[PDB]
Amino acid sequence: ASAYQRFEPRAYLRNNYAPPRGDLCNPNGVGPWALRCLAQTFATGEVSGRTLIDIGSGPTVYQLLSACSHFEDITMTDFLEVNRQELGRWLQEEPGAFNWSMYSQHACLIEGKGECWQDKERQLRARVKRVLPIDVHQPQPLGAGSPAPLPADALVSAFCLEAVSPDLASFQRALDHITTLLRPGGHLLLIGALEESWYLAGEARLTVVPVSEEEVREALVRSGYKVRDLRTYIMPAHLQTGVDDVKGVFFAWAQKV
Ligand SMILES: Nc1ncnc2c1ncn2[C@@H]1O[C@H](CSCC[C@H](N)C(=O)O)[C@@H](O)[C@H]1O
Ligand SMILES: O=S(=O)(c1ccc2c(c1)CN[C@@H](CF)C2)N1CCSCC1
Repeated sequence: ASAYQRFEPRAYLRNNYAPPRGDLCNPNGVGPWALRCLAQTFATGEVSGRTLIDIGSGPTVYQLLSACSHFEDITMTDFLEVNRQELGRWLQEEPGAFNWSMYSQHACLIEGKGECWQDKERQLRARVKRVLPIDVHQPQPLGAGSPAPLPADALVSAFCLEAVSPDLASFQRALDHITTLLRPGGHLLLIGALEESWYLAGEARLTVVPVSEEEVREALVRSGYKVRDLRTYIMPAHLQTGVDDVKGVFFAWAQKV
């Protein structure tokens, strides 16, 4: 976790959300695939509620585009204040925010409700009430009296756990830790890197725990969920760029029972 002090948000984004991994024009891309998982899961209108919490938001919002139209109270979090910062920048259309419009549009495109994308970036910005600091290794990630509405009706996390835990055991605990935040019967949308062990972010060189679809599932069950849906996307050769060594990406729709 010490390494996370050299984390460069602008380089993280550059490494992962700007072409090639960021080109949403090719259907076979990982961008389209991920946004599609989210779209379809929420489209089933089974993941509803008043509040929602996004764990380890980092400096990204794509993970919330389809969600934002289902929960009025959205809470975004992250360790690094540097990330909580970059988030704010886009939340207040401040100077030099990252441009997510291409992602916004591909959410609207995929959702097919004919929504204009400026309208989606509006609904999101509006529904995100707070950007809180968080530590998944803590038995109570947020803190004691967090401004966050608990328990949340739903959880969303992307590439967090496997990137902050040094091994499967650390990973499982971290999972159980955030699971506490989820109301019983609420939903979890977990995205992540399969069999990855490192990834760059400017100066920083972060360790990752290579995990598998079975390890991730077995661990989801172990944490107390009833695995609703679990998909795997194999990273094509053209999306390997030495910013990391990821093999594929996983999507999980879990339900705390
Ligand atoms: N102890 C901890 N608890 C929670 N998040 C942590 C953490 N230590 C580091 N992080 C954050 O976990 C993130 C991993 S990168 C993932 C960013 C974003 N979720 C995306 O979808 O791309 C970083 O933003 C990092 O700051
Ligand atoms: O699969 S991605 O290319 C992606 C997105 C983010 C990350 C990785 C990969 C791998 N390293 C993670 C840190 F360990 C961060 N994709 C980028 C476009 S939006 C959906 C996610």
